[PDB]
Order: sequence, then structure tokens, then C-alpha cells
Amino acid sequence: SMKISPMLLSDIEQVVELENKTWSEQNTPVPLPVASKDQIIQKFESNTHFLVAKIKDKIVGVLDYSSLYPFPSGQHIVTFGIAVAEKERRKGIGRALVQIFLNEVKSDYQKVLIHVLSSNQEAVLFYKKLGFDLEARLTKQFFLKGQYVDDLIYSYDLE
Ligand SMILES: CC(C)(COP(=O)(O)OP(=O)(O)OC[C@H]1O[C@@H](n2cnc3c(N)ncnc32)[C@H](O)[C@H]1OP(=O)(O)O)[C@@H](O)C(=O)NCCC(=O)NCCS
Repeated sequence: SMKISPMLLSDIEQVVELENKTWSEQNTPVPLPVASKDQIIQKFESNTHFLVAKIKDKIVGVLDYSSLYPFPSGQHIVTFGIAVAEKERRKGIGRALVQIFLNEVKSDYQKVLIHVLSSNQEAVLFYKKLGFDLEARLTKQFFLKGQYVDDLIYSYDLE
């Protein structure tokens, strides 16, 4: 059975491995690899929070979130990343992560906002399905694999 829980310091090896199997030029414009033990600790030590999903105390999903801006005028906007293990997808894990996340931040923020590469077909469908709004589209933001990719900006009304 599947459980969601706070990420442990001792879980970081696994989160690194999972993320680095997950990120491709299809879903991020940053150079690869994006994850490392020390990058993840840096984040952990600067207030980014991590939800993790396990199946037999094996990590199969991860969601990190944090304030979008470090200054007060923008402090009411939260952002997040999420990665589900390829073999474990389409089983409700993403949904369940997003759902507890939303209930964490409900109280403390007004608005969720994320950036999605237009090449990220499953993310596009995922976010629409979970009720996010397509707020903006930035045209030809990135060149990846000989294609011009757009940046789709999705938001969520915490209210
Ligand atoms: C996007 C992602 C997190 C969704 O993970 P998930 O656990 O497989 O999603 P869920 O099982 O919770 O599904 C909720 C839903 O997502 C949709 N969706 C997710 N993947 C889809 C796909 N490959 N094709 C069509 N619809 C899809 C649904 O249609 C939906 O409802 P349903 O499953 O009852 O049909 C997963 O694909 C992911 O890991 N992508 C890898 C890289 C990434 O993270 N992209 C951007 C996030 S920063």
C-alpha cells in the first residue's frame, strides 16, 4: 500500500536517483543532470519542503515546494516540482502528492504558480485534470532538440 510522508535526511540518496532518472530535455530546459546530494541538502537547508511517496519504504514519488519569491510583495505565491517513477505512473501517486501539498499550503498562500514546458505532454494533462488553470503562454522560450518549446504557466487559486 502507498503512503505519503515527510522526506527524511536518509531518503536523499533515493530522491537523487529517482529525479535523475526522471528529468530529460523533454520536461526541463536546465542542463542535465539537475539533481545531486548536495543540491538537495542545500534546498532542505533553505526551507524547501519535500513530500515523498513510498511503496514498501521504497521511494516512488517526490514533491518539493517553496515560496516563489523571497521578497514580501510576492510572498503569497507558492511553487513546486514533482517526479513520479516511470514504472509507477498512472496509478494515482501524482494526484495524491499534489493533494496533500495543496492542503499544506492552503492556509499560508493565496496562489500556486508553475512553469510547464509545452513538450511535457503528460504534465499538461495532469495539471489540467487536477484543476489547474492555464494562465499564460510564453512563446518560443526554449530551444531543445531542434524544437522551439513554449513555456506554459499554470496556476491554482488557493483563494
Ligand atoms: C506528471 C506526473 C507527475 C504525473 O504522475 P502520475 O502519478 O502518473 O499521475 P496520476 O496517476 O496521479 O494521474 C492523475 C491524472 O494524470 C493524467 N495524466 C498523467 N499522465 C498521463 C499520460 N501519460 N497520458 C494522458 N493523461 C495523463 C490523467 O489523465 C489523470 O487521471 P487518470 O489517471 O484517472 O486517467 C508524471 O508523469 C511525472 O513524473 N512526469 C515526469 C517528469 C515531470 O515531473 N513532469 C513535470 C513535473 S515538474
